[PDB]
Amino acid sequence: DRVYIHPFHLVIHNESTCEQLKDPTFIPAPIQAKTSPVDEKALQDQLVLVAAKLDTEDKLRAAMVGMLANFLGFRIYGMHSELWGVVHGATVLSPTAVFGTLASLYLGALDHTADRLQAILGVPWKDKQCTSRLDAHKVLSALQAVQGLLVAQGRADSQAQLLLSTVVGVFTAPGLHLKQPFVQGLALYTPVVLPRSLDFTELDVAAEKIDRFMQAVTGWKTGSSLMGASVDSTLAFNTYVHFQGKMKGFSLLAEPQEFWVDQSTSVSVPMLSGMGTFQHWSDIQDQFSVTQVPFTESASLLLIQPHYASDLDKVEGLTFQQNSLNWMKKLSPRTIHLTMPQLVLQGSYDLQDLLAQAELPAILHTELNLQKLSNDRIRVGEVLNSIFFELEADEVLEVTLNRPFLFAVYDQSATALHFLGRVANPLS
Repeated sequence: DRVYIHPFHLVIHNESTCEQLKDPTFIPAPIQAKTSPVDEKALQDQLVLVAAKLDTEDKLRAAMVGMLANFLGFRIYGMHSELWGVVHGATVLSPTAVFGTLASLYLGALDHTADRLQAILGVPWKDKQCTSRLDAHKVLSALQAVQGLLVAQGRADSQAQLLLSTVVGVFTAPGLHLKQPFVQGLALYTPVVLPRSLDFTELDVAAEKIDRFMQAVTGWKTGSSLMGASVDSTLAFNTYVHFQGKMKGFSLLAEPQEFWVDQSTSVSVPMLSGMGTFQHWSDIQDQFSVTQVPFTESASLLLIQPHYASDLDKVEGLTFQQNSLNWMKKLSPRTIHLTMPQLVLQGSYDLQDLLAQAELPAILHTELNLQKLSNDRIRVGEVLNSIFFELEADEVLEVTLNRPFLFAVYDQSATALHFLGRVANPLS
């Protein structure tokens, strides 16, 4: 039947798919076993290929999971007193990644675990039929679509250069047998999946093995020491995402400028500077200014500066809600000279912490049923999201971000927030 309880009909199973009625397993090679580094340029070529053969229906599904990811992102802010206390390193977040990580857990979940994970993703069910449940395959492929759509815009635009890499590291205990169809499912989300076996009895060394392995294979830094891992841990599900967006007609100024973290304190920071006609709007009631700088026609960097420095947290509350996507319309063109810090940010967080008030720890530790992932004993050490975020260089209103500000990168193709962030200090 047609769906009414939610407007997300394209992400659930259908009649043919549902009620279809002895699963190959394997031990991933040891982490030390030498692997080829990821060819990012070859990965970017794969993602454009995904996007360039998306039918109309597939395009709508991409926009749908974009919306769901966004909503979860806003839920995650609404449930935290100090959200950024959880995030190690730079204060950046990825709704798309977080949604993909939960969707990957759901992929290998059953019974009450699956129900609770589907609940957090934010798509309910009106009965315990098969057709009311989430189609992980459609969700995971749809998330690769929004990645594809973003990077394809970058190619089509002669000026712009967008780059988005997502790699998943599934690290298991020695002897833990992974199910083949689970790995087959992750491959829908991203082409770079790295299942490797790893001894967790020495967490101090295990962390170094991962950091070295991930740094060798990617070339990015992480520094995630499995802070909340135990000796009984037999699984670490880590998502590493890299973003690099070229700023149209911006130059890196040779001389630095002062960035005011406090009323009293400043810090010397390298700054980007650029002229152009950008979308701008002042909210006089709530007291903040939004400035949009396009990467492409449909993908942009939103820059929210509060009118007063003390209202940052207050204005952040107005940024991270459903309303924020309404004021995309209230923008209008302005000739602007923007000056903002060169952002080269690395941050990481555990979802277990992010979604503590949605009782994700309870789901992943009490009465766990991840039998679609593995029949062995699964005890989750960390569910990590590592983010590496770069902004590189190539009458009139002077916009200057020499004090704390919020940012987001948004793609209208799939109506998706790839990154929400906050810059209290542009270095560390």
